[PDB]
This record gives sequence, C-alpha cells and structure tokens, in this order.
Amino acid sequence: YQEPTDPKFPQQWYLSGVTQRDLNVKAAWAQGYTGHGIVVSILDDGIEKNHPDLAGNYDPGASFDVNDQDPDPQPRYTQMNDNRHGTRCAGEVAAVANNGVCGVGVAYNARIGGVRMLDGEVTDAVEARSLGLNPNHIHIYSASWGPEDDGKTVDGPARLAEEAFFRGVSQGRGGLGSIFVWASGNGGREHDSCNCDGYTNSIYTLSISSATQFGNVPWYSEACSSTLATTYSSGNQNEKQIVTTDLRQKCTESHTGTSASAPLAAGIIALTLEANKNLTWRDMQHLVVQTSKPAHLNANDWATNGVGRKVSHSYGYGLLDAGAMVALAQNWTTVAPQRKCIIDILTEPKDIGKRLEVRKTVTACLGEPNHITRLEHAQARLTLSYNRRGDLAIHLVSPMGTRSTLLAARPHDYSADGFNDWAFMTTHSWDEDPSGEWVLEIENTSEANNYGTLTKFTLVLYGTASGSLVP
Ligand SMILES: CC(=O)NC[C@H]1CC[N@H+](Cc2cc(Oc3ccc(N4CC[NH+](CCC(=O)[O-])CC4)nc3)nc(-c3cc(Cl)cc(Cl)c3)c2)CC1
Ligand SMILES: *[C@@H]1O[C@H](CO)[C@@H](O)[C@H](O)[C@H]1NC(C)=O
Ligand SMILES: [Ca+2]
Ligand SMILES: [Ca+2]
Ligand SMILES: [Ca+2]
Ligand SMILES: [Cl-]
Ligand code: NA
Ligand code: NA
Ligand code: NA
Ligand code: NA
Repeated sequence: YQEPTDPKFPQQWYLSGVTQRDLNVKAAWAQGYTGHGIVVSILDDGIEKNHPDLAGNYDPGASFDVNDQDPDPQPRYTQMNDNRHGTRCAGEVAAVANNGVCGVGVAYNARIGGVRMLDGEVTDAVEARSLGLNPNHIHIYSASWGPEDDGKTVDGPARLAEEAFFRGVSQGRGGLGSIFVWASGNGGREHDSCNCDGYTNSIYTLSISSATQFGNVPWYSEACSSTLATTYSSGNQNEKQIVTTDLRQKCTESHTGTSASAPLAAGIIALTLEANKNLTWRDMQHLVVQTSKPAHLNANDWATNGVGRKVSHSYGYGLLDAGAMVALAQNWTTVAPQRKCIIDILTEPKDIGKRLEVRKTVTACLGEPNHITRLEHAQARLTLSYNRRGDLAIHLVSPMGTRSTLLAARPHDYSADGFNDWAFMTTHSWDEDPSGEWVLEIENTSEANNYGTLTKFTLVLYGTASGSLVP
C-alpha cells in the first residue's frame, strides 16, 4: 500500500500520524477500503462542487439546495467568507487523493455531495427535505449543527423532521436505514449539556464528540449520555487543527470544533460500509460501540459499564478506530429486529423540591415479543415542571450500576417551561440486561428554594434478546 502524496497529507495528523494519536485510517486503506461505491452528503451551507479537490468525487445525486429550491448547492460567496463550512466538511470525508492538491478525505474514493440548507431560514420542512434527500442513493448524511448552542435551549426535530428520521432508518438505503452522523455540539463554554439537542439525542443519529491533539476535552465540547464516540478536532493554539478543502478553491489548516469531528466519523463509516454494504443503521452503531478506543483520552468521568466497556460523557466509547471498524464489519452478523419495551413508571406525580429519587424494578417486557435482554439505547422520557430549568441535574442508574447523566446543570437556562415528554437518551448501558432496578435522580444543584413536579416518567428500552458477547 502507498500512502497519499498530496502536499498537505503530512499535516493531516489525525490520519497520517506515526505515534498512535490518530484514527487508524491508514490501516483501513491498506486493507483495501477507500469508500468506493459509497455516497455521503453534507447537510450544511453548501458545497463548492468545482473545488479542485472535490470535483472528481462530486455527486449531483447527493446534493440539493433547499434554501433556494433548486438542485445546485453551490455556496453564496461573500466578502466575509460565509458559507464555507460545507466545503470544509466535504473535503474531510472525500477530498481526492494523489492529485497534488490539499490533502485527502478519510474516504477518498467515496462520492460526496451537499445540501445547501443553512443559508436561509431553517424550518421543519427544510430539515425534513434535507434529511430525506434521495434516501436510496445517499448512504450516509453528515450534520454538524442543530439548535443554538447557547446553554439555554431545549429543542429537537419537529414533526416533519422526526418523520424523516423514521422514514430514513426504516425504508432508506433499501431498508437497511440511512446513517445519520451528528456532531454533539459546540456549546462547552456556555456549559451546554447535549441531551438538550434532540438531533444528537436521537437514537437515529450516530453522535460524535471531539478530542484535542494532546488527548483532552476541548473547550467547546458538550458532555452528554447520548454521545457514542469521538474523533480528533481542534484545541488550544499549540495543538493542530483539521486540514481540508476551503471555499474559493483553497485549502485550510484551521477547521475546528465538534462540527469538524462529525465529517471525519462519516468518512470512517463510509469505509466501514464499503467493507460490508449490508450493515443496517443499528449494526453501524454496534460496530462503533465495540471498536472505539478510550486509550489516551483524558477525562475525569471514565466509568466501566455492566459489560466491561469504559464510557465517558465527553467521549462516548472513545476514539473511532477505522482499521478495527472495517475489520469487524466484514463478517458481522446482522442484529436481530429492534424491540421496544415501554414502562410507565410513576403511580402518582412526585414533588421535586431539592431532590427526588424514583426507584422501579422492571422485567423489561418479560414474556412479550418486546422482551429485551440486550439493551441498545435507553430513554427516560420525562414530563416535569420546575421554576428554573438549568438548576436541575438528572441521573439514571441501570440495574448493572451504570450511572448515566441525563442532564447536567446549565447555569444559563432560566426557563420556567420544564420538560414536556423530553426523551433523554443514554448509550452507556449498551449490551447490558435492563431487567432489575432502575433509579432516576433529579436534584436541585442551586441553593435557591426551587420547586416543581415530575408528572410522567416513561422508561423506554430498545434492544434485542439474542446474540450477546462475553463481557
Ligand atoms: C415547531 C417547529 O416547526 N419548529 C421548527 C424548528 C425545529 C428545531 N430546529 C433546530 C435547528 C436549527 C438550525 O439552525 C441553524 C442555522 C444555521 C446554522 N449555522 C449557519 C452558520 N454556520 C457558520 C459556521 C462557520 O461559518 O464556520 C454555523 C451553523 N446552524 C444551525 N439547524 C438545524 C439543523 C441543522 C442541520 Cl446541519 C441539519 C438539520 Cl436536519 C437541522 C436545526 C429549527 C426549526
Ligand atoms: C443482508 O442481511 C440480511 C439479514 O441478515 C440477509 O437476509 C441478506 O441475505 C443479506 N444480504 C446480503 C447481500 O448479504
Ligand atoms: Ca442553488
Ligand atoms: Ca487532494
Ligand atoms: Ca448543544
Ligand atoms: Cl420508536
Ligand atoms: Na450544535
Ligand atoms: Na444520536
Ligand atoms: Na460499573
Ligand atoms: Na437484572
């Protein structure tokens, strides 16, 4: 195998490293996987389809302009170099290799397109038309953004966008399911807590956070239980950044944020789908859980779950490992159909006050076709009132003892609107048996005399009852 000759490939340290601080992509390329036959779309502010490092891989069938209602996602050029972000992300996935220009994509033989959706008013219809673009042609969608990362917003897909997620995972990709890759957010300096973003908090999105070059949690990272894994991105000014294609037929060495991590994950997922085109949207999440690597990622919250895997709210299961992903994909056995076990927990509404603990022992639908002995995602769908939402911290403990933070205190969230059936999601109990005692903790983290009531707690378990591996 011959590594790329592109002039900036040596600067793509997260691919080209010799010292084990990388995504192990060369190992996948050397197994023969480069993304050939896979189609990825960047949901962002447009794509410069004529960029010298994108044109050779550009796919009009992966592209649309939902802001101006036309097929051509070319960016709107301005003095301030607005509308460059989609082009940067596209190159991360699929910049052409061995052509003397910039660097390379993770999946440098994949086809790449973009949806111009963020350069205008983003409505539910705009989102649904983007997530639902050409779902039997596009395999993987990469989205780096969502509701405002101000540390005070709780929002997620409205009805059309949610319907687009379920149509995508159910009928998309010939019934195997569209793969939606999401960035978990850039709200770290606002103390944002990413389960409050319903896009990354969705089970249907494969959510990705960031690590800096020296293996630390970047300033912009949001912690939450819904994240599944990590890719490298930017950090402090002594740490390198992401090197990729830029608007106006240029390169950049200064692409940054969690919004630069999701495209790298989308590229790795593209290599993995080349290795086994029959993988379902759930299979892909299983592969990420099993192959991601905590080693050398620094966080104070690494915890071992009930099946012996280390998990963090900053990093999920750790750094994606492309060589391991493609290797495990090749002989992967499709997971069993997805079951869903619904447990309405409360017998009466519960005053929250300073602290509330709710304990319930469940059988996880014993005796039913939705009996789950092998969990995937779990949700605590909560309906509660509270006088100052951001003073709440919420945790969920599984029968195996795994303590998932569903919500951390958000100092800027002054809302008095509470949570209206908000489906807080955790990936940290993946592969555990969910039968037994679950514990929900709601705490007022402030010294103020705050008040409210929990009126509904639905525990929703997804998973199967077959196929488990030794812890
Ligand atoms: C009841 C109802 O009907 N409720 C409609 C709401 C539902 C919630 N939704 C949240 C949402 C806002 C948003 O708003 C934006 C707008 C602009 C940006 N930008 C533009 C500038 N960029 C500069 C970067 C740089 O230059 O480096 C940064 C990002 N981000 C988020 N997007 C998304 C979103 C993003 C992607 Cl990707 C894919 C999908 Cl599906 C949805 C979602 C808004 C409509
Ligand atoms: C894909 O997986 C399904 C489910 O296991 C199986 O029925 C089908 O034969 C597989 N198709 C290919 C082409 O491997
Ligand atoms: Ca256009
Ligand atoms: Ca190149
Ligand atoms: Ca956020
Ligand atoms: Cl469902
Ligand atoms: Na965000
Ligand atoms: Na997700
Ligand atoms: Na444990
Ligand atoms: Na149990």
